[PDB]
Amino acid sequence: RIKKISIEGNIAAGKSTFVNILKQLSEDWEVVPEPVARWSNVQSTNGGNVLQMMYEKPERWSFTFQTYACLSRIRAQLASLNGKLKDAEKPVLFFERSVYSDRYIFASNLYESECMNETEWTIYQDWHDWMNNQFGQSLELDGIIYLQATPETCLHRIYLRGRNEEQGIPLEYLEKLHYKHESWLLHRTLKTNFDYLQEVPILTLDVNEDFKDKYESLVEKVKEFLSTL
Amino acid sequence: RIKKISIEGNIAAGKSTFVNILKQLSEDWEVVPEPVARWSNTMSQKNGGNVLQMMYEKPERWSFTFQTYACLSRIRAQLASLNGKLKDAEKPVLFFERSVYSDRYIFASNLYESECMNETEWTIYQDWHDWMNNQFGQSLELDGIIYLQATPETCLHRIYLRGRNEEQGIPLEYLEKLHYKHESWLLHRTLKTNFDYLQEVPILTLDVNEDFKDKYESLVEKVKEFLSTL
Ligand SMILES: Cc1ccc(NC(=O)c2ccc(CN3CCN(C)CC3)cc2)cc1Nc1nccc(-c2cccnc2)n1
Ligand SMILES: O=c1ccn([C@@H]2O[C@H](COP(=O)(O)OP(=O)(O)O)[C@@H](O)[C@H]2O)c(=O)[nH]1
Ligand SMILES: O=c1ccn([C@@H]2O[C@H](COP(=O)(O)OP(=O)(O)O)[C@@H](O)[C@H]2O)c(=O)[nH]1
Ligand SMILES: Nc1ccn([C@H]2C[C@H](O)[C@@H](COP(=O)(O)O)O2)c(=O)n1
Ligand SMILES: [Mg+2]
Repeated sequence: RIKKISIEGNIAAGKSTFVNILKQLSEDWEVVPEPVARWSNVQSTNGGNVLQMMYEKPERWSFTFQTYACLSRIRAQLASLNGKLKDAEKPVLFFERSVYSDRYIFASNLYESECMNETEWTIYQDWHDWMNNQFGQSLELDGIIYLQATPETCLHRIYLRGRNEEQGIPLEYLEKLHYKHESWLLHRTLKTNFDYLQEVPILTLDVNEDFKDKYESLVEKVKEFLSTL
Repeated sequence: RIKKISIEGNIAAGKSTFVNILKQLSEDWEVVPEPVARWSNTMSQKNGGNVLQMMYEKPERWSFTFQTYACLSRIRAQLASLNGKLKDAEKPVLFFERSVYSDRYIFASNLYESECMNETEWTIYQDWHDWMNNQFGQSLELDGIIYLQATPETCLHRIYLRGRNEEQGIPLEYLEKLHYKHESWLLHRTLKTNFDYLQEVPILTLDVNEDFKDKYESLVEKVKEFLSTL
């Protein structure tokens, strides 16, 4: 089977930018991008933007978004496992975010932020729990690449990307998710219902400096982490 | 193997009355109660109550949240029943109080048409339903459907006979809109579904208009009949 690697990080940290660098560095190295486009134009597998609806009235749409987001990821991630990489010697599938960061970082943060009531949040937890243990050892990650950046850098990279929905985001929101990231992957004190995660290796890279051209060091680091996997 | 039959019908038609009768008749006969119907009385049941109270309170906000949890519940209950006591029983039949297809094609459909679910809610629901079902519940495919036919008028009476105070509000107009949905689907079979096999699933239509609580003999004799013909 394929080594499943997850690239984690805050909003605008540099996930797609870095994951594209690695994507290009090898055949049998493939990527599973977060389906942000499906959330942008809700068309069935013209249509509304559920990423916008959530940022505009989070108290109204957080649960509906958080649900479609996770489901769209699950779908995509599975769909890739079946991809050409199946018939390819020594393969590596690089996932842009994971089912673990949807719940324990974003959805968790919204419930805490009072944008999901106890009921909304319980339903989501039971759904995520039940739904995830229906694959077994299928979507289990082999390793995690944490792309570390200040919530300050993120706010600036949000303002470079220039996606309308998120131009309203305050430092405080990024600051909240940052802390959640640090507790999950750096200090590793964020307990999850996924007991295997406890023994999963994490490579933490400080992607604060504009690595777009100065990325050789970052790539040397991934290649070493992957050998040890 | 276990034969899957679903009991379909409008509100207060007599589904829960019939699934109880059938349950008592055979050791080989097991029944799967509607999650909604239960909640119309342990976190899976605690959430149920909460969401159903909000559902009545403001259907414009909780239609998606409800039709979602109520359907995941159904899949979870039915997948659990398949691995139950019937597994090693000589000639087993599993009766389902309403199906995963009625949730979507009658109720969830009606709520999108009521404007209680917007287009974006509706797109996501249809997509969530298409996926959940094609992955997890591919076994929960039906062997047959027993339609419990009753005039919207009959149901309106049996809603009072029931007495659930929230239910006492339900207009005849609402029951008439749901009636025509059932009739188009199961009786005329003009209702188009995303599930291709439902074009050739056998349907026994029973006229539950007369009180069957005490004269259920013939009704069961026609079921016994239908079961052999699968
Ligand atoms: C369980 C429930 C409670 C209330 C409602 N609907 C309403 O209560 C309601 C109220 C007003 C309108 C019309 N009006 C349109 C315009 N907008 C702005 C307001 C509403 C429509 C529906 C649906 C449901 N949904 C539902 N879904 C599945 C099953 C059942 C159900 C209920 C009882 C017994 N058996 C099954 N019920
Ligand atoms: O070294 C870097 C990495 C990222 N970015 C910019 O930061 C924004 C967000 O990047 P990305 O989509 O990769 O972030 P993600 O949210 O996927 O982590 C984009 O405008 C990038 O060009 C940048 O200027 N320099
Ligand atoms: O032959 C019958 C069947 C049902 N009922 C009454 O109909 C009401 C609702 O029945 P049920 O719960 O079976 O309906 P469902 O909503 O499940 O279709 C209850 O008060 C029953 O006692 C009745 O009077 N006679
Ligand atoms: N469960 C999730 C997943 C993603 N997002 C948002 C954050 C971004 O605005 C976008 C995904 O792109 P990014 O790579 O910038 O995080 O969706 C969210 O709020 N909740
Ligand atoms: Mg992105």
